Amino acid sequence: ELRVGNRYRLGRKIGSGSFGDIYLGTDIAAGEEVAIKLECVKTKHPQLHIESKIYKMMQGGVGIPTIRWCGAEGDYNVMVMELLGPSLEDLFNFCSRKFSLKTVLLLADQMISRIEYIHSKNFIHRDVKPDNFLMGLGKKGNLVYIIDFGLAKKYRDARTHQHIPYRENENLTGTARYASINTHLGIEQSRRDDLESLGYVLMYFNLGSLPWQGLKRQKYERISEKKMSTPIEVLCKGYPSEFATYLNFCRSLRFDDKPDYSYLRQLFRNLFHRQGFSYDYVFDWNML
Repeated sequence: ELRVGNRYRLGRKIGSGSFGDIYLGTDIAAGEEVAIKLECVKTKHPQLHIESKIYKMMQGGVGIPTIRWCGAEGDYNVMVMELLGPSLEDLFNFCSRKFSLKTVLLLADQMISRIEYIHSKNFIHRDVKPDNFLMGLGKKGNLVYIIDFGLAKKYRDARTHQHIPYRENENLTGTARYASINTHLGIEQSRRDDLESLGYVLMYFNLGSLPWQGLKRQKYERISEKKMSTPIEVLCKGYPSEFATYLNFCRSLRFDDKPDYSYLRQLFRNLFHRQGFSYDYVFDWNML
């Protein structure tokens, strides 16, 4: 009877993340299903324990899943996590690659806040993308959660807020489709880069696709050439100027700058209200 420590029965694979696979679990002790992350202990650079400490620093924030680091069982490090609902990439597909402007702005408000909270606890996420935001369950079905801290990194000192130095970091960490221009140029990531990636995620929702998507490491330069050759004003054309304004404000932030989260939220909130929408948490998937 294959269980993690007498408590959660292990089920089928339900996803991949950074640095391991995710499996379904059943808490016979409570009554809920859980997600179970497993990492093969045979590596010189194990990551699961580290990732679960970041989760522990983020507990109590809105939209942060609760986890439980259960240590090593033979060949695997185990971390039990709150099972949430579908990812935004999943919901985008239910909705046939179309989100209403209201839904995008409903998401923008929450995704900006999630990123702000992470930054408040001194980490940058480094892989902002639609698969790493999931809707909650039940009474939390209106709530956007952020997940996967396996590429996350401390960007400032916890007691003195000394920001990490500006330096060339030459590993592309994260998905290339949403990577900031600073990352394509080999610069260490900071808070500005999480938000620029959110800017691309938003326009991806609006367009259904990005101009650097289906491009035939050669492909990684192809994306970066195309991403830099494509001015912001062309990428966001035929959509409210606020998306262009968002993206320009992210690219113009200084490396160590504390982003103005209220400003970005207010761009979208004011456009939201001018269209007459109400923050009622009725997304496109709430009308089937």
